[PDB]
Amino acid sequence: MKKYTCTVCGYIYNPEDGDPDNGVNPGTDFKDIPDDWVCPLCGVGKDQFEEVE
Ligand SMILES: [Fe+2]
Repeated sequence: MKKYTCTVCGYIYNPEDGDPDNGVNPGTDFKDIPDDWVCPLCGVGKDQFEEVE
C-alpha cells in the first residue's frame, strides 16, 4: 500500500502505521479510510491528500 500526504500541511499517512487514535488501524489502505476522516495534524479532509508517487 502506498503512503499519502496531506497537500495542505505535509502530514504523511503511512498505511503500516494507520492513524489508530482516530480509528484507522495499521494496515488500512488510504482508500479504505472512512471518508469523514480528516488530517490528524491540520484537520482538512481526505480530498486534499494525494498518493505519494
Ligand atoms: Fe494536513
